Amino acid sequence: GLTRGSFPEGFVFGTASAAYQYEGAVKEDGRGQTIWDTFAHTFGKITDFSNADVAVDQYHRFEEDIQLMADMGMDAYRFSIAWSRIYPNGVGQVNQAGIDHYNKLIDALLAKGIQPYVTLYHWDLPQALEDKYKGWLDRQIVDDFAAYAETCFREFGDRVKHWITLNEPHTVAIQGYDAGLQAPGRCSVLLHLYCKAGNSGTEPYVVAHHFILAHAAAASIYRTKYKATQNGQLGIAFDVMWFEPMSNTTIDIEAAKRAQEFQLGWFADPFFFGDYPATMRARVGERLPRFTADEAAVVKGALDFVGINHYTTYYTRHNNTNIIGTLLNNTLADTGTVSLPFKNGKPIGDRANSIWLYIVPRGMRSLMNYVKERYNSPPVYITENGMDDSNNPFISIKDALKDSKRIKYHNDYLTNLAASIKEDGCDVRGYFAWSLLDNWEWAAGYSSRFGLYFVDYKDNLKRYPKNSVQWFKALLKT
Repeated sequence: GLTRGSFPEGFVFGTASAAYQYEGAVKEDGRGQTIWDTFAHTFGKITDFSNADVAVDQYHRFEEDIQLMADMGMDAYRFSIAWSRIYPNGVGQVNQAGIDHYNKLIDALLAKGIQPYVTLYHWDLPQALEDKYKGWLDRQIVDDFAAYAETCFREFGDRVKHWITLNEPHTVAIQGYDAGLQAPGRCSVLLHLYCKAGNSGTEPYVVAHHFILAHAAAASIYRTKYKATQNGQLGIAFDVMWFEPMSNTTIDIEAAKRAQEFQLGWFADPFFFGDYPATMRARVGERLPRFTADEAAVVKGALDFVGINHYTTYYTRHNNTNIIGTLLNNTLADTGTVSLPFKNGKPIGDRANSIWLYIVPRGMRSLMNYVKERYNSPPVYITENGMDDSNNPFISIKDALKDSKRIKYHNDYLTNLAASIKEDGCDVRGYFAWSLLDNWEWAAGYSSRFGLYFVDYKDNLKRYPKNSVQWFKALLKT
């Protein structure tokens, strides 16, 4: 069985959270409105009609939750800073209460021996910036994000040594601006009637470009002003499905590779090579922004580590858009691929609660090797891995705690991860389970339970340990 000894000395184990999904206290201590407050309070946007006004109240309950982490022997905790608690209006007046709050959280974690891994941007853009210039659509976001980042380096970098600037820019660009399923909800209305405005063919690429420049601008500030004295490191958490060819044909083998370049490469190729993947330049053409030479020089090498958010593996086949019909540009169409968890009607694996989450442990090992090979062995952290139970009102809490499926999931994915390190020479430095606590799963609301701890929403957010808590405790025992 797995032990700490199955991993390199110093390997970091943690759990992960995000501010909007956990904190609650949305109108407390000067917090400004975000695009997700707006989204959650708009008809049609959240499948279970819920919101995160309270969520799991980690804003007030963080000391309890820190104890729940320590109970397993966790080394670290990934949490995000809500930009709107620091600058309620995105720019302008600093909110001292926001600083005081995250200082309390950081100090409390460190006092328990738990290292903070801090995400600066986990999707909760101040609504003021959405109103001011449509947020990520405007180049101004780059300097505004970088200034916010700098304030965080200044206030917290004496203690915080591990920073994730952005969580899943791919998810944001696609879900926020192509599908319009996540905030701010924008898409080609001809493609999805529920959207109020947007353009699925152009906006995702603009947003992605701005994310890339925003990271680079924050990284330049960090390296020039803070890194020498603070001695920390900066990365990004990329959402990454593994892709296998739907058939053993070179066309589908190439399609799987291309799907990867459009998902991870879209961001990582700029950070490692200074430009977008050639396949994107070829297929997206003039809708794909170009870096200037000075921009490429700040973007290339801007990561200290690669955060990988990984859950699942799909099959990919080559796809041609219908030659007949009016073309409505969108990101999937641009890839020249279709990726699905089915081959000949047979699923690639068992599925968790989430309709997208298929259980394919080997994908973890394949992906680690891919990253090592393509990017010349950068340090990698698994910044998210886990699975969800349903929220089932027809079973007892006691039965809800019996998460043997999650135990098997973590076991199998970690076994693959350990092999990628020991056998394959992949430089993986740590692993964070999604998630500490059941929480608000964005548009899925409270219908999805990802936690190691069960949260009783019908009994003042009481935390109960699922069986996986004991499993992690045993694993991490020293």
